[PDB]
Amino acid sequence: RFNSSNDERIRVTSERVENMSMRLEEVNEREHS
Amino acid sequence: RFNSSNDERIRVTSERVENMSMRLEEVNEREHS
Repeated sequence: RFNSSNDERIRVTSERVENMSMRLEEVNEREHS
Repeated sequence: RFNSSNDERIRVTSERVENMSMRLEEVNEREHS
């Protein structure tokens, strides 16, 4: 019940979005062509 | 308390998703191969 509530499901999404944005910016800045 | 509320945690996620979508579209449309 704790892991399926709206608050945790928003917090996990926010953290994963932040990490994904950081990795995507790293990928796009480090192009080789 | 302000930075951990649901409203800010949704707004930040929306803005970062917008930026990530723009950058990913730029990456996909512009390819060397």
